[PDB]
Formats: sequence, C-alpha cells, structure tokens
Amino acid sequence: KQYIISEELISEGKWVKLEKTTYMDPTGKTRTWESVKRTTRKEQTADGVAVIPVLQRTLHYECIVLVKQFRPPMGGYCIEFPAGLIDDGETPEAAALRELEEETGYKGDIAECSPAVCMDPGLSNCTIHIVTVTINGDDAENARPKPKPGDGEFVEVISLPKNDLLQRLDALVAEEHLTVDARVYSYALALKHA
Amino acid sequence: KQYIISEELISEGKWVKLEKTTYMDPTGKTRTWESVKRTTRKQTADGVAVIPVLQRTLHYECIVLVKQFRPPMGGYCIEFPAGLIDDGETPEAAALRELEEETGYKGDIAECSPAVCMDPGLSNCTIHIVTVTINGDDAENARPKPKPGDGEFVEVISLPKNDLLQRLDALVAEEHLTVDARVYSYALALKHAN
Ligand SMILES: [Cl-]
Ligand SMILES: [Mg+2]
Ligand SMILES: [Mg+2]
Ligand SMILES: [Mg+2]
Ligand SMILES: [Mg+2]
Repeated sequence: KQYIISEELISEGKWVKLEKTTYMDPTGKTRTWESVKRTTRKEQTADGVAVIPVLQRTLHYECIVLVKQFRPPMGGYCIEFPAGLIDDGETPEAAALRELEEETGYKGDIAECSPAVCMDPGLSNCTIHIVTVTINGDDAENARPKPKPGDGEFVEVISLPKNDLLQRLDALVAEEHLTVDARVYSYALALKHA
Repeated sequence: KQYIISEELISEGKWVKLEKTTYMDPTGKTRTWESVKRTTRKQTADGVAVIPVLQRTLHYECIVLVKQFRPPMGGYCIEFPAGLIDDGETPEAAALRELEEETGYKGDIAECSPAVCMDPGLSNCTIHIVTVTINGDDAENARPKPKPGDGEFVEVISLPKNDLLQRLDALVAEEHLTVDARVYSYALALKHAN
C-alpha cells in the first residue's frame, strides 16, 4: 500500500547524509519524513554486522563476549556486541569473524546468520546481520587472545556469564557510568524471560 | 580517558541534526566523527520500546509486535511497539500509552530498563525498554482497538514466544519485511537460553 515517491538530499558528509523522503500514506495522502543514511553502502546485504559471541569452555559456564568503547555520538562509553561495517566484497560471516578477531582477539566458528535487520527504522535505513558465533575457549589459539584493533579503535573486552547476563550488566551500570546497547539489553532480557 | 572537545553543526532539520564531533582519543590524538542527533529531546531518553507479553490461559504466551511502513527503510518493518516519551511523561506511562495507542492492549508494567543506545556508532538516540504483561483474559483486552495518532498506520502481529525466531524468519521469507534488531536479538536469546 505505502511507497516512496522521492528522496531529496538535505546535507551530505563524508560518512552520513540527511534526506527528505516523500512517500504515499495508505489513504492516498503524500507525506514527508527526515531520514538518515550512511554513505558507505555498496552491494552489501547490509551496512554492518554485530556478533553474538558465545565463549564455551569445559567446566565453565558459557559467557557472552562484549566490548566497551568510547562512542563520540553518545559522548561516553557504551557496552556492545562486537561489531563493524562489512567491507566491499566481504560476506557477513567473514566480516563477523574478522571483526570479532580484531576487536577481541577471539577466533570463532559460525553458528548462524540473520537476514538484514534494522537498527533504528524510524530514523535511518541502517541494517546489520546478527551473526551468532561459538568460541572454543579450550583451543590454544583462544588461550591468551590479543585484540588487533584498526586505526582509531580502542576496545576493552568484557565477558559475562550467559546465566546471569542481565544482573551482571545492571551491576556494571550501577558502578561505572556507561550505556548498554539496546540489542545487548534485549538479548539479556530474553535470557531471563526464558 | 576520552572526551568530547567540540561539536560543529553540519545541518539541522525539524526532527534530526547532523554534527561533526571532535574528540580526544586515548593516545592524546584529536579525531573527528560524524554524528546524528534528534532535535526533540527535553527526558531520561528519546523513546520507549515495549516488550508486550500477551498472557491467556490455555494458550501459548505471545509477543505482540507491530508492522509499519518506515520511510527511512523504504519498506515495511516489524518492531516492538514504541514511540517518543512526551515532555513530563515517565517512561512507564509512555510505554503503556504507546502500547494502547498502537495495539489497543492495556498492560501492566513488569520492569523497565535504564536508557539504552539504539546505534551508538551513529547517533545519540536512546530508549527505555519496558517489559509489560497483558492479561488477555480480562474483558478490557477482549476486542482491543488501536487509537493511532496522526500519520500512524499500524498492523498488529502476535507471535508465540516459544517459537518467535522461527516465526519471524518465516515472515521474512514469505513477505519482504525487515525485522528490527532488538526484536531479533530478543528472539535469538529465547532460543539460546537452552
Ligand atoms: Cl515476563
Ligand atoms: Mg566495531
Ligand atoms: Mg571493528
Ligand atoms: Mg506511537
Ligand atoms: Mg511507534
């Protein structure tokens, strides 16, 4: 029923643009919307990937590996799933494993990969694949993992037990002035609601 | 260690602005970032998203979701009921109001998150995620009628909690819709909790 009529540029940057979107509502009335888009998207299925990294070790509870970084748009520190943009020609799966190794040092194995999902659809067209990855923490390659961050990336790794994720995240927030990512919190809520 | 040095406006709109953020990295090097902000914040957060658990005796619990055309995405999206918090409104009151508006259901607050980030590599947008139970056997929830505001066109989709991820994957396979990343994260964790 509803569809895009046109997209007028309002302002471009090196990395992000703002657009005035004209669209047809279900009554036949024309309406407008201010939309944000990244400038970097190619023939990728999505802008980025987020990795759900499940650290598995014998005689240990499973952990979910997360990353803490300063995020300039937020003006503060955020706790997130390891994540980044998909390179031109890279598969979501390869980007997931690469970004996980870069940001955390862990070498994972693909478990599953989502279709493209929207980050904030009332505001942007940004999409990711959410890729679930198991990390064999008993393999020697994952013994003392060293991050290989790229230029301008500064990451601290935080691994929290899956069986208590939400309480552990609430404790971090109580002690240390930082924001939890909405996908991380949604995941933690569902672990409790199950 | 890291902090904001300055924020240059690049373009404002009625609802969204684009900013060049200058910040200090942990090595003492000055760097820049293109950031998006909403112009509407007054509030603990921009918005709320509601996790509505429809509970009816002798039925599977359902998660109530909404399908809407999203102009930034150029297509239809499946999301938790959600909207912006009004000036002076508590997150909890906004959650119950937006849930009744978008779905017709009258719920009860179960829990409320701290402010969580939507896409911290890109914007400063935040929400409270509010978990709400809906007593589907109460007569008030028998024949619920949405009361959408101006420009809101919502289809309500209830899916069983015990099979949410498979049900969402099936919708995506049959219908060309995008699932919201928080919805998908929640659905994954329902499966991963085993
Ligand atoms: Cl619940
Ligand atoms: Mg990253
Ligand atoms: Mg990275
Ligand atoms: Mg609304
Ligand atoms: Mg809404």
